[PDB]
Parts: sequence; structure tokens; C-alpha cells
Amino acid sequence: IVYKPVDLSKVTSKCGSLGNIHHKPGGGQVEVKSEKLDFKDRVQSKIGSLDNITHVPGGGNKKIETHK
Amino acid sequence: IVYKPVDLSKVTSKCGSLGNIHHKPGGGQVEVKSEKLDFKDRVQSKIGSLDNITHVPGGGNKKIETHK
Amino acid sequence: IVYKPVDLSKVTSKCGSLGNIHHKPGGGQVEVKSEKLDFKDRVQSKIGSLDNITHVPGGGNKKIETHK
Amino acid sequence: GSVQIVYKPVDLSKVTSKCGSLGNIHHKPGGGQVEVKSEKLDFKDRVQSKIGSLDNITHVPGGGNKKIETHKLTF
Amino acid sequence: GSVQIVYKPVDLSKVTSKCGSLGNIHHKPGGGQVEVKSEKLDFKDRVQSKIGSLDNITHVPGGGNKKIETHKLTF
Amino acid sequence: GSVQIVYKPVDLSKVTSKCGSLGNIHHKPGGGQVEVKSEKLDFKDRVQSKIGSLDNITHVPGGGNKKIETHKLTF
Repeated sequence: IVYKPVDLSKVTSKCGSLGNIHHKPGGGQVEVKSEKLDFKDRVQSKIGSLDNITHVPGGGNKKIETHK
Repeated sequence: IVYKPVDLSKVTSKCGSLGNIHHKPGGGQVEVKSEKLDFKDRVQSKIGSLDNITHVPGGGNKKIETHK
Repeated sequence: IVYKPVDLSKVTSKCGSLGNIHHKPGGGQVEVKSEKLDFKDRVQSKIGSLDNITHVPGGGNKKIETHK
Repeated sequence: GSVQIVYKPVDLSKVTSKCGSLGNIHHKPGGGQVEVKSEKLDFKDRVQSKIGSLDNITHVPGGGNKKIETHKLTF
Repeated sequence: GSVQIVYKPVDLSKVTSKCGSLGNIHHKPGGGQVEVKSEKLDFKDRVQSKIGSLDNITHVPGGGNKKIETHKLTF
Repeated sequence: GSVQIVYKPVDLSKVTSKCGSLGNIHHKPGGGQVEVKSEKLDFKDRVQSKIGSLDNITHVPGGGNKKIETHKLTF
């Protein structure tokens, strides 16, 4: 009996934002004029901002191997 | 009995923001004029900001190997 | 009995922000003018800021190996 | 008999280039007032800028001369 | 039978380049007043800037002369 | 049988470059007043700047002369 299995395998996760090119992003002119505004509840505002947001809860790897 | 299994394998996680290019990001002009505004609850404001935000709760690797 | 299993394997996590290029980020002009604003609750404000934020709760590695 | 060869080519030629601004008269040229007011500008790439009232500009990459002579006598 | 060869080419020629600004007259040239007012400008890449009232500029990459003569007598 | 060869090429030719600003007259040239007012400027890359009232500029990378003669008498 000769027992010589060879494992050359790859398990790979590539998750999120990878290898992207963002070349000169952004608008020319943004102008906001506000007078006499009432807000009774929460305000979230973005004006001329650039946001790159990456969430990766995933991309996990599990490998199980058994030899008997 | 000859017992010589070979493991040359790879487990890899690449999770989040990897190898990206951000070349000259940002807007030209951003202008905000505010007069007589009332906010009764929480305010989150971004004006002309650049945000790169990466969250990685994931990308974990588990390897189990047993020989018997 | 000859018992000579070979392990040359790799377990790797690359988690968060890796190998990115950020070349000349930022807007041209940002201007904010505020008069008679009332805030009754918490204010978070970003004006012309650059933020790189990386959180990595993940990216852990577990390797279990048994020989019997 | 006998052989006589007389080779007396004469070159009196002119090759001339007159290139650019030559022999002009500019009598009391007046550039007006120049005002450049700039506010709130963004430039992402290379800028070349020239501001002025009166400009005389002469560029001459040309006007090159090439003369080739060959003289061959074989007997 | 004798042989006589007389090889007397004569070159009196001219090769001339006159390139750029030559023999011009500028009589009381006047550049006007120049005002450049700049506020709140952003430049991400190279800036080349030239400001002035009166400019005389001459650039001559050209006007090169090449003369080749070959003379060959073979008997 | 006699052979006579007389090899007397004559070169009196001229090769001439006159390149740039030559023989011009500038009579009372006046550069006007120059004002450059700058505030709140940002530059991320190389800046080349020139400011002045009156400029006379001559650049001559050209006007080179190359003369080749070859003479061969083979009997």
C-alpha cells in the first residue's frame, strides 16, 4: 500500500472593491442655497461629496480534508 | 505501508478595498449658503468631503485537516 | 510503516485596505456660509475633509491539524 | 591620335531661405489695457497660460537648406 | 597616343539661411497696463505661466545648412 | 604614351546661417505697468512663472552648418 495523494488546490475569495480605476471623478460646480427650512426629524445630507464605501461581512473560506 | 500525502494547497481571502487606483478625485467648486434653518433632531452633513470607508467583519479562513 | 505526510500549504487573509493608490485626492474650492441656524440635537459635519477609515473585526485564521 | 578631356563645370548658384519676420515696420503699435480677474477655478491637468498687451512672436522651425553635388569623371 | 585630363570644377556658390526676426523697425511700441487678479485657484498638475505688457520673442530651431560635394576622377 | 592629369578643383563657395534677431531697431519701446495680485492659490505640481513689463527673448537651437567635401583621384 502506497498512500500519496497530492493536493495542489487553491480556494480563493476576492470580495469587495478590487482593481478598480477611478480617474478624475467629481462634478464641476455644486451650489445649494437654503432659506427658512424647518426639520422636525433626522437629516442626512451629502453636497458635492465623493464616497467609496465597501462592506465585506462575507468572503470567508472553509476547507475540510480528512485522510483515513 | 508508505503514508506520504503532500499538501501544497492555498486558502486565501482578499476582502475589502484592494489594488484600486483613485487618480485626482474631487469636485471643482462646492458652495453652501444657509440662512434661518431650524433642526429639531440629529444632523449628519458632508460638504465637498472625500470618504474612503472599508469595513471587513468577514474574510476569515478555517482549515481543518485530519490524518488517521 | 513510513509516516511522512508533507504540509507546504498556505492560509492567508488580506483584509481591509491594501495596495491602493490615492493620487492627488481633494476638491478645488469648498465654501460654507451659515447665518441664524438652530440645532437642538447632535451635529456631525464634514467640510472639505479627506477620510480614509478601515475597520477589520474579521480576517482571522484558524488551522487545525491532527495526526494519529 | 590622342585624347583630351576638359572638365570645367562652374557653379555660380545661390540657395537662400528668408523665413520669419523680415524688413517689417511697426509704427507706434499700442496694446490696450488687459484685465484678467479669476476667482474659484480648479485645474486637474497641465496649464499653459500667456497674458499680455502687445506680443510680437516669430517661430521658424523651417528655412533649412540642403545642397548636394556629385562630380564623376571616368576614363 | 597621349591622354590629357584637366579636372577644374569651380564652385563660387552661396548657401544662406536668414531665419527669425531680421531688419525690422519697432518705433515707440507701447504695451498697455496689465492686471492679473487671482483668488481661490487650485492647480493639480504642472503650470507654465507668462505675464507681461510688451514681448518680442524669436525662436529658431530651423535655418540649418547642409552642403555635400563629392569629386571622383578614375583613370 | 604619356598621361597627364591636372586635378585643380576650386572651392570659393559660402555656407552661412543668420538665425535669431539681427539688425532690428527698437526705438523707445515702452512696457506698461504690470500688477499680479494672488491670494488663496494651491499648486500640487511644478510651477514655472515669468512676470515682467518688457521682454526681448531670442532662442536659437538651429542655424547649424555641415559641409562635407570628398576628393578622390585613382590612377
